[PDB]
Amino acid sequence: MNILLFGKTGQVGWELQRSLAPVGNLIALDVHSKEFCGDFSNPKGVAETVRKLRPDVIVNAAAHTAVDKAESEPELAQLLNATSVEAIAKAANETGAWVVHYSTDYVFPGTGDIPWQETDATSPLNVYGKTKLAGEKALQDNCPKHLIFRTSWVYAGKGNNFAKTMLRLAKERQTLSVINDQYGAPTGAELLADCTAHAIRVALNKPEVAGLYHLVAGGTTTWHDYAALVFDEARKAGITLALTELNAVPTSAYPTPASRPGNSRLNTEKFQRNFDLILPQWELGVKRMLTEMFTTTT
Amino acid sequence: MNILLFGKTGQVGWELQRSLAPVGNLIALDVHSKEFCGDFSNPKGVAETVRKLRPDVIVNAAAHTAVDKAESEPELAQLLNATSVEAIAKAANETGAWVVHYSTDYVFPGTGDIPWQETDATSPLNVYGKTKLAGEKALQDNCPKHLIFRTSWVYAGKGNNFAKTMLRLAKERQTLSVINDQYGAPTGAELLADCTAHAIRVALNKPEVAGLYHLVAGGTTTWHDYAALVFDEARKAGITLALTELNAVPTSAYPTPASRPGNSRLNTEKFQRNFDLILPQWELGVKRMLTEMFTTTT
Ligand SMILES: [Mg+2]
Repeated sequence: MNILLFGKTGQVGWELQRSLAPVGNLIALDVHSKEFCGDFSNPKGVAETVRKLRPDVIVNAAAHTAVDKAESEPELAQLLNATSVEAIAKAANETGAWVVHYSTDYVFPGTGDIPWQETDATSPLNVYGKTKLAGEKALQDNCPKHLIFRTSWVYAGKGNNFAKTMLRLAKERQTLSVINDQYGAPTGAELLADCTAHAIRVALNKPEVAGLYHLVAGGTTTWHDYAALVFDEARKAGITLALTELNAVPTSAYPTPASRPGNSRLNTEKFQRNFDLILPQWELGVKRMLTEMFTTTT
Repeated sequence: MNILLFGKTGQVGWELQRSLAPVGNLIALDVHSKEFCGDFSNPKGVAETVRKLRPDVIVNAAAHTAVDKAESEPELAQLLNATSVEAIAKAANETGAWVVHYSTDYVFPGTGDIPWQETDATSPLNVYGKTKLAGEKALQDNCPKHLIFRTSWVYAGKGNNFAKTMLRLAKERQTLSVINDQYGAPTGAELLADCTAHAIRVALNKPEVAGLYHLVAGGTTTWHDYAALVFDEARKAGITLALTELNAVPTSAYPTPASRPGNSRLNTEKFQRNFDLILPQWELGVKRMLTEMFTTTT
């Protein structure tokens, strides 16, 4: 089988370059692909690239992911999260290709306690969540062979992440201010990429599994408890932290243009039973990525 | 499904901790496991641990892997590569568990040009290759639900590897001496771990796939051409190298106690058709691990 991956240098993309490699012949693109077009600002471009290669499977890990930035540029966000997705869907549905696509919990509003299911209604609180919804509906309406994985709080050890940004603060600052009222499960690019690889191989043999899935590491936490785990782990690894007091705070006190939900929790029972896969507790992934970060030599 | 992984902190083990995580409930052990025994010097210990947990799948990534050291300590090598493998096989075959086990091209002699198949005769040139053979025969004779993956020239980005060791030399030294007559395909722990995850899920639904497989990245190279690629890549990343002349050399000129083969090439058609998987060219894996090594920030 031939597989076409867009967004190869993103967090999830970099891990997909790895996970998809034994699944089939991988062509990995991004915006700077010279010999092929991987720029989602050119929907007809990405559409065309899809016709030029005829993949059995298209994995889209490209997206406009700057939530706040999206509010100011909802046209550019629409083009990346919706238009190009529709374009690639229509083109995919020509050869009967599968399309794997990543989406978000920002598709939902906010109601603490309750984890959202795929059978829940959607009302996006911000542009990013809105344009992503438009993309999944566009995929849903143009291509029956689809897998939509809604995820949240994504991190990877390659490049910038919450842990890193927070660790930079804990090295240089004395006291820190971090939210304790937004709830979710940090989900590793490792987990996303590997689940994707298994899900593809199920799908090719059981097309009935097509549809919408919630896909996140198990458990639930807040940015504050997430950060306390990062600091705890960094202390156990011999990283000294200027930080001596960790303070919890409400969301509102500090500006974010785009409304971020307080309840990002997702129920993932659907994914678990249809692919026969396990979704490990969120900490495992984060601890592993922290160990990799702290065990660098040269 | 429950999965039991021994050797979790080795090169392949560390990647298996990741790849096996969504496949089933993972219990990952190594020698220093306190609350469970993962020490292959205690064959009855590892046997017992296997009875205590009753896994559906046992993945053994533990082994005595110091080739030269093995010659001097063939008793310790025998205990780790053979005895404990037999012990875990017998214990596995009690509950009908699968056993995944890693082996080596050191099982074969040396005859340039020709890639070895699973239907080839074996005559191990050294103790490591000899004790590993004894382990695969012991697994083969005690446990019908087995997957043996013979691999070679294994590297990972976590911890020490050929690339790293060679890069350390190219930073500090002016001229280098490296073999150009031993042939094989460097195989990433990423590839081994991911193929293992897919192979397990095939095996559980088609037990007919049980058996011996050759499993290595595609293509073929020598340590010299491997090193020239590492240096080439390091030059393209802005790593300055004291090195200005790269010289090829025969194996013999410099001591290795244990005989290393000149022909480590392996034919992997068997694995490819039975699992419906791709085994990408060796360079891809190495370039990726080099990029990860060179793109470290803090
Ligand atoms: Mg990795």
